[PDB]
Amino acid sequence: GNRRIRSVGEMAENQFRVGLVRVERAVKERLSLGDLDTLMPQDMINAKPI
DNA sequence: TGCATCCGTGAGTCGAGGGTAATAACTGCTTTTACGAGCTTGCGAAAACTGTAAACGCTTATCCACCCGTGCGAT
Repeated sequence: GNRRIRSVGEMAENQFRVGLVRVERAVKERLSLGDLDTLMPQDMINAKPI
């Protein structure tokens, strides 16, 4: 009752939040630096770290 | 004199299957290094040709002694 089972769909979800933190670095470092009246969301979002 | 932080230990053969990925600038300007191009020597081959002591087969000049050109003889 003190030990718990963590299967594939949970361990793949913990590893998807780790990749999404790398979005929270590069987005907050783009909304202050980058242009405003031109920037689409496809431009700022990377695909490699996630 | 404990008390608290710290350094250093932890069996052996095999085995299977393999190697990663986040993100980073543009410009003009000047010096160095490579790549292909075109010669210059030179070096190993091909194809001819002028010096010597044997160089493949083959004639003679000799000498001489087996044999016998013949004759005549042996019982």
